[PDB]
Amino acid sequence: WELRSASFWRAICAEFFASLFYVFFGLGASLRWAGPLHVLQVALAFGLALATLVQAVGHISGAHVNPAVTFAFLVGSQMSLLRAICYMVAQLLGAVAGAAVLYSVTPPAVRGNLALNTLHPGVSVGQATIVEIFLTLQFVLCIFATYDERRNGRLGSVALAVGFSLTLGHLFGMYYTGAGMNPARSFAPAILTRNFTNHWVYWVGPVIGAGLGSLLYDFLLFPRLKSVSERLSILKGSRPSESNGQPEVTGEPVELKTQAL
Amino acid sequence: WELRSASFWRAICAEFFASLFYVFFGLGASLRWAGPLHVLQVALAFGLALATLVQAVGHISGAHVNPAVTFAFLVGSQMSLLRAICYMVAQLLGAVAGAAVLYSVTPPAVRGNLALNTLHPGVSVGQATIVEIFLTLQFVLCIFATYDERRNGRLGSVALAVGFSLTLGHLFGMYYTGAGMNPARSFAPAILTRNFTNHWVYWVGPVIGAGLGSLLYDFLLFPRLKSVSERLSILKGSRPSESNGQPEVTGEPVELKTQAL
Amino acid sequence: WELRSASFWRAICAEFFASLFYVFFGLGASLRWAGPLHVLQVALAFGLALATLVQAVGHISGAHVNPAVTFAFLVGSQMSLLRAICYMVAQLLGAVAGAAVLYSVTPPAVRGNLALNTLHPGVSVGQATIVEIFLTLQFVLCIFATYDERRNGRLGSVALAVGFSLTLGHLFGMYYTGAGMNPARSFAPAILTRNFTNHWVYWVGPVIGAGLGSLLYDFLLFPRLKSVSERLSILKGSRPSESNGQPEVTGEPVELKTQAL
Amino acid sequence: WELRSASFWRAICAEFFASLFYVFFGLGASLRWAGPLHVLQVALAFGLALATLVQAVGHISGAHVNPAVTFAFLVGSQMSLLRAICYMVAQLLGAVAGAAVLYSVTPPAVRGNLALNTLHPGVSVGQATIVEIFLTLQFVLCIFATYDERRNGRLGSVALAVGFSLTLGHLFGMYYTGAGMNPARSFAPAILTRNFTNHWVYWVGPVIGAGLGSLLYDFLLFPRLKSVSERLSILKGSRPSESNGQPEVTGEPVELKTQAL
Repeated sequence: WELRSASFWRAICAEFFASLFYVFFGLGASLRWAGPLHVLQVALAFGLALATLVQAVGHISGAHVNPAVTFAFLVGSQMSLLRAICYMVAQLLGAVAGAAVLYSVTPPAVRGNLALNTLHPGVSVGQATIVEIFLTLQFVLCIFATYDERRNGRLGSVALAVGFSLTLGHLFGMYYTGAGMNPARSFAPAILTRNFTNHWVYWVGPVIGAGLGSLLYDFLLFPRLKSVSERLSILKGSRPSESNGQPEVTGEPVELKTQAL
Repeated sequence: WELRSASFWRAICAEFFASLFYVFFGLGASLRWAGPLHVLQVALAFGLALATLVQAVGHISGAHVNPAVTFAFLVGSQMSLLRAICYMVAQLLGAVAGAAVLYSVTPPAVRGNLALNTLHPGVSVGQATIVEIFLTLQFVLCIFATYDERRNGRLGSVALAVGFSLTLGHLFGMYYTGAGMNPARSFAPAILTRNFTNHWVYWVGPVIGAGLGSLLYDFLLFPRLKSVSERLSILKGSRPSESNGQPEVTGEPVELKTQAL
Repeated sequence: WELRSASFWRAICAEFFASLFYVFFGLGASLRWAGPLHVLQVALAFGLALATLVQAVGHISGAHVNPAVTFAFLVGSQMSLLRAICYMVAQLLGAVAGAAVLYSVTPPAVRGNLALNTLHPGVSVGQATIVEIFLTLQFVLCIFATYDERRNGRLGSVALAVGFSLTLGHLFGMYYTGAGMNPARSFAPAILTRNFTNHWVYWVGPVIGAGLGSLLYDFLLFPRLKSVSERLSILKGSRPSESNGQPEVTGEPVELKTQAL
Repeated sequence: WELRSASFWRAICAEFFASLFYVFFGLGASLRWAGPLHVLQVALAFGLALATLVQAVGHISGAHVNPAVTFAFLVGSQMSLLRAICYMVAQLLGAVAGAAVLYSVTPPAVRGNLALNTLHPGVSVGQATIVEIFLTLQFVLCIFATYDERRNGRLGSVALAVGFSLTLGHLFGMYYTGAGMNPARSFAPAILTRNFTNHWVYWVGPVIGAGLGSLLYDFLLFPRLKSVSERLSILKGSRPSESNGQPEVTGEPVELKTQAL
């Protein structure tokens, strides 16, 4: 995108529709009460909603459908600061819309608080934030590892892997925090029910967890060594042509710094 | 099929048997009452019935086993108007038979209304139609994306993806409309119980949803640009030989229109 | 096997251990009462036991672990009459052992009738046999289609496909017949509890269903055309060397019959 | 590792974090009571936790996250005595930490005994040990078969296969022993609750089962013939350079023993 990338705006639309669908189906399947089979069912719904959407638009935008996941990819230097923000914008509006459309087609009484992420009475906000961190951490770690082109021919469906990771996060987390693992998914129910009690947990946990996962993977487990050069050349895009010059100032690592950053 | 395509009639048989099996097992596993674990179980049964059948005959006919899905592929210009109708005919008779055979081997009292798709009292037919649309939309979107030859080597089983998409549709939709997502599957229980109350919902929602999914994908997310030429040459078949002429009137894009449509 | 096939006896051992494990875990997870979540759990246990075993020994023996499945492969002309019988022998003793070892480590009271396949009071033995036929039919059809080397690169795990097919059979069938789909699995509980009431259903249904699936696939859906020559040369083995002769009586389709069957 | 293997210490970190996550999520999802849906949920949680972690770090360390599994690979001669011990050390501390972090963020009353593996009153410790053996045996067998580079292109995700094998172990075993299948996972709850009643079962069963699986596979089902030479050269590492000599004492199988072990 400094020339004819409709395959940037298609991805933005992907993230928008996938987030609407993700939230619409995730929240919709969470309406009511109950954890025994309630948890299993909601865990599977979110997991399968993600696996479905990652198959649907994973090849088009990477299927982030999650600000925390996009953030993970930003600090991981795999997308530009521009795409990230557009992705999150699309995801936030996408979620709100799905939550909206969900509200419009769902009978009251069943609506409840639209599956608003909520902490368990006996769980402090600090504990809940650590939980949300671990949930998103294993989640992002699974995303990075499975999206990683440098590995496996025995991966199977990465869409399912990621989805089942989300399911795992719910199977464990719902009892604690209803499992947010996704700012956008927590936001949607929040802004429509005018209730931001403890909402900070659902942005901070996933974001930190997402950051730790990106870190844990890229800077330790399976390093994806990138020089500050490429890193910066990533959160800004524009690569690698357009410049002027027949031989062009580009060559010979002679300590002359780098012939411009 | 203007010469020796038994691999058109084999596919028709595939769609017929798969629809019988699909409906037979889906309806059969839905007999009774209950949603908590009822939903999880029925959602999985349909999902696994589809994943099973898509593995079984997906390579033979594409495993549509769903008029709405076939319709999706028609407006998507991936099959002829002839195949589509034959597919739907096979699917409708296939479903009815499965529902029939199901009735014949199932004890009354347990038969109920043969898992007839039904709306929830607090859900208007308009809301129910929007639900059925979203259900089929994410469903078809998953089918198009996963069937798309232009993508992934990390897809895993597309049969499972599609099946789990169907499961997702049920995990969410059953509470609202019992989740139709398939005219044929709704039809079968309908024509055998002589009850078409709200049946319009189960044809309109999936069909519109299927149409929106085909559109959303082909004309936006991952465009499959086809000229009106090929499009029309698709819903009619007959390609590309038989014509007469040594050099044959075929060549030079000189604005002469197209040397016949 | 008319020279140094330890890779025939390894497969026999595979079928023996897999059947012991299959029955041991399937029956073990079925002990108790309950269908709501009972069915879901037992359906998954068998399905995952199979998917596990098909991954474990599928490359070694094809992981039949089921007389009906082996029978399916026999009439399908994919194995010799010798292997089939040895397979079934291994599977029958394998099952009995697993059921045995299961009994030995399971507390009474919980033992019940060792998950003996049983018909539902309101289900006639004729209806139950048709159910068992459809269960095994979709099952075998999934096995043939997924084992078929002539297809898909988007199959994902065929072990899971097959396993989930088994799960589907249970999700539907357990309420009717407890879902046998496997003579050996029905036999084991039978011979150890000295109860063969309706046992005929559990041999006849799967066998006929297995036969119909093999047929439905090979002689209709995706034909695997084999001349009576190869067919017979299959249920007898011994191919294709050993004969004597420099030019050897083998050649020229001149209607001379076939230079010996 | 007698030169610059950070890709030995990265794997150790992998095993450490994966074990923390594995135990953290497995134990966390097991807190409470109930088996009907309790079992299904806990079986899935562990299974999906493993499938997730095997995707996450399977390409980095083989994702053992289980002393018994590592032991299996040791006697299977696929890792050095050095790696094995470091792996188990990382797994044991990893588990304890996860159990620790779990305790710190979980409300009391819900903490119980931190999902300590426990035998069923009517199950003798001898029976329980045989159960744990079969659980780990089918588990390890699935791991060996699916990790085996010498097979399948239809494997799908080996991470899911392995995970579902673990789920199967739980679906069956939880009623008997709560299903340990992993010393580290049993240890963590044990050392933090100061309760080692019957703990011997949870080391002995998996270890023996793991040993039998490694054996059953490597020395029978699909032999991986290795000469005592390579075997020993494996549990010690250091291969194959560093030696001195232009032609070097290496060659001609003339019965001279082997030119040094």
